[PDB]
Amino acid sequence: STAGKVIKCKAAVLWEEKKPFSIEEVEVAPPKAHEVRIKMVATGICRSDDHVVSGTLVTPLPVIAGHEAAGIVESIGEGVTTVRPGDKVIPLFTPQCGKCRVCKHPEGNFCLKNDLSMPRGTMQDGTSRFTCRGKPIHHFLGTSTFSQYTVVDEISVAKIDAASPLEKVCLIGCGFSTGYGSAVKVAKVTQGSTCAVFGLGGVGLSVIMGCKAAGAARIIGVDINKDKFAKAKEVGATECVNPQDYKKPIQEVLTEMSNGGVDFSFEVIGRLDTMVTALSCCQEAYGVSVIVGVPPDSQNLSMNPMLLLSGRTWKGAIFGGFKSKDSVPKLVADFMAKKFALDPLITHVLPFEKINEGFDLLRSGESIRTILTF
Amino acid sequence: STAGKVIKCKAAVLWEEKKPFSIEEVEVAPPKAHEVRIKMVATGICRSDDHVVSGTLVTPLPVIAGHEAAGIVESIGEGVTTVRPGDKVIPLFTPQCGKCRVCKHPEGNFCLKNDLSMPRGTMQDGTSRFTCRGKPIHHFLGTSTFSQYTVVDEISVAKIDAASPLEKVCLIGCGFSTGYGSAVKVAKVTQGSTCAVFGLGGVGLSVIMGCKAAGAARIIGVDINKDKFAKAKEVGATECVNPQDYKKPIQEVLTEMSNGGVDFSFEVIGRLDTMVTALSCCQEAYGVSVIVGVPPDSQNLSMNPMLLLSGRTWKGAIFGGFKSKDSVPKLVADFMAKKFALDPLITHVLPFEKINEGFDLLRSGESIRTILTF
Ligand SMILES: NC(=O)C1=CN([C@@H]2O[C@H](COP(=O)(O)OP(=O)(O)OC[C@H]3O[C@@H](n4cnc5c(N)ncnc54)[C@H](O)[C@@H]3O)[C@@H](O)[C@H]2O)C=CC1
Ligand SMILES: NC(=O)C1=CN([C@@H]2O[C@H](COP(=O)(O)OP(=O)(O)OC[C@H]3O[C@@H](n4cnc5c(N)ncnc54)[C@H](O)[C@@H]3O)[C@@H](O)[C@H]2O)C=CC1
Ligand SMILES: CCCCC[C@H](C)NC=O
Ligand SMILES: CCCCC[C@H](C)NC=O
Ligand SMILES: [Zn+2]
Ligand SMILES: [Zn+2]
Ligand SMILES: [Zn+2]
Ligand SMILES: [Zn+2]
Repeated sequence: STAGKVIKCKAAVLWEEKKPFSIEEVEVAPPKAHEVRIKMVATGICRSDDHVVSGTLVTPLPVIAGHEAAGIVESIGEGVTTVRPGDKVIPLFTPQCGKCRVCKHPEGNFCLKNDLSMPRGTMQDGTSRFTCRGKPIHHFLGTSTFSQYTVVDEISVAKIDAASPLEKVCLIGCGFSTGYGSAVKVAKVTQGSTCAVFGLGGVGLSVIMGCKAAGAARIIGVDINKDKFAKAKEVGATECVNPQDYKKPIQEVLTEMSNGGVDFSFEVIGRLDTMVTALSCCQEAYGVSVIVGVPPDSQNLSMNPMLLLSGRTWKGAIFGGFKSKDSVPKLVADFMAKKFALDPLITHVLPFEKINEGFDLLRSGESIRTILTF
Repeated sequence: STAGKVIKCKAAVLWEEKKPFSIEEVEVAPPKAHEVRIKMVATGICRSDDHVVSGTLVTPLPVIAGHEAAGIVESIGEGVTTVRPGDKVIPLFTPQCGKCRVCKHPEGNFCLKNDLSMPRGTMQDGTSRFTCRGKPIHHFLGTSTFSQYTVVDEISVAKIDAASPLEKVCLIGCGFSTGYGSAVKVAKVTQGSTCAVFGLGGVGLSVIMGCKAAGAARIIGVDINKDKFAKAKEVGATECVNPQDYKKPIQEVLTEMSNGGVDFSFEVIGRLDTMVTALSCCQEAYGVSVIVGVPPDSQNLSMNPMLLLSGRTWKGAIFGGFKSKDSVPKLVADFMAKKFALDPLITHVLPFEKINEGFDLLRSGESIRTILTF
């Protein structure tokens, strides 16, 4: 009944850096050509949403953030062919156009239509579907899931299994897939290897799950919050280390523990110093280090290139290297077939209107993923 | 007739940084257990030897430098099994002990017995076989080929074909194998790809040869010395670019020429700034950049890790990634079957006694490889 009409609903608007989210009455325009309007069912709180608040990640304000979500298609614009009203969907913060050089490459996933590299905070057409008191509100990563309803470009949504539990599979929209893919697809962890994972939040726990799936023999978790260690061990870490416990740098500790360096390391925090530490702790001749965490805007790291000359490989990726529209439905099917677990990532469930409590939980160190429900 | 005896012979001794080599009489001890004494036939002048003179590359002085060479075994110490007197050999600046975790790894080649990481300038046993003016003189990379005779550990020498032309195949001891392998083994250049090669000296020309062998569609040579371009095109470059000809930074120029970034880039100079430029010019989602050049001692580069987070891979390697003792004889056999060419690398030939003129030819830009004959 709402098709082709403006919807008035609630959304969490970020008006200013370093402020709480403000629950506002917003107007959500109907979808234009090749757009899809989605009724939200569940959305996770990811550290990257917090990075918008903290100024770590720069995107145009005011904004409706949120990017890790699942919902049901309310309506489709002209020319949409990949979803229909009533379909369960996951919005894709990294699109898959299918036509750019990256989409056509076997390995590449950072589609050229992304809004990550040079954020505009709009739909593909350069406009917004959201107003608050007549003021346009920016989109975030072409998703904007902290709203009862959102509009996304067709290249930024995937149809998923009709029977999937949206309150769990929302994590496939970001954290789970990112960490898991970073292990299994980007690093290509090998059986019997030794892995070190820096950061034991939702993404890092998903890296651990991927290293375990890949058959790693040792998975060393590293975090300054020792409260994170029990869950890390539950999902496959063989050992955990707190850098604060040592009188020496942790790269030296990990090199000694691993008898000369790890096979694979992962930076899953977003600090420059830990990126260099994680590179250094992999074995100098054949080690691989993958950057997953997102650091503060515009800051360069300093490193000695001899770390690379000896033979190390250093790489990064977005969304675990997964081609998003192809991969999301397959990951949901794998979940439904019991190939991996999502419940270990979910520590809190709150109604949407308690969004700020959810962020307070993340910032305090107490949660992994809070799922917001509608 | 010299077996078991100290040999008095000529060598090029480097007493101090930023001074000419001194050709003078040295004493060369006989080989101890598991060591091999070699009569030099030919040695190339590699930019790395110049780096030792300049202080870019730190190694203990005084020293007998030289590491790209071929010769004939004069005598063997007790226990040597892999070469015999009269065998043609190439000394290996990267050893292959066969026993350490790196040697056992399928992809590693930076054997833990190397003298590169923390140079001592000795034999494996921590002593020197060279005396000059009554003083011990350091070895260089376990090779020291700027001498009529040298002594090397058995793990630092490979037996080659008895019919090998030593005045050509000395380049398999460093520059050819390094560049070729950086393309074919480390980057794994693919058929139909676009490559950019920064630096068109002997190593960069060898990278081009490897890219061409791998079936690259486009190979863009980059050098500030346009006199290098003609030879780069002869060996496979499809285009050459001089950064000094352009108002834009060369990474922008290359990204444009390649319709969004190259598949593979190679830094084959030894400058921090070109390492970051080369990384930048590869395609942000799936590009690979390999560091080959050696930059000034102890200096760090500065870079933005967003360059990696989008999907780039950055790596480096010593000796083209080749496991040295296994690979060198096979490369020589391939050269004898005319699978690649060395003559394009050899621009000048001089007697050993004219070593300082050879270094002048390199420093002035005029040469690729000068081969010194004994
Ligand atoms: N590359 C990509 O596609 C994606 C990247 N991200 C990024 O991944 C990172 C992790 O995200 P979440 O797991 O949601 O975050 P999180 O905040 O839940 O987890 C980070 C962990 O790092 C630990 N930590 C913080 N400082 C540390 C230090 N100095 N040393 C050791 N441990 C430290 C924390 O205690 C925490 O447990 C964030 O930077 C986020 O923006 C997240 C998803 C997608
Ligand atoms: N990784 C390894 O195992 C090995 C590394 N090396 C290193 O590889 C590098 C190259 O060695 P060679 O080919 O013998 O040296 P080379 O000096 O003959 O060639 C370097 C080229 O770079 C060009 N160049 C200088 N500054 C430039 C700039 N700003 N932009 C563009 N081009 C520039 C020069 O004009 C020259 O043609 C050296 O740093 C050497 O130490 C060499 C062999 C082994
Ligand atoms: C402004 C770009 C931010 C992208 C953040 C991260 C890669 N995505 C999801 O957490
Ligand atoms: C003291 C370490 C120098 C290594 C130099 C380079 C990798 N080898 C030959 O050119
Ligand atoms: Zn695309
Ligand atoms: Zn996220
Ligand atoms: Zn060399
Ligand atoms: Zn070894």
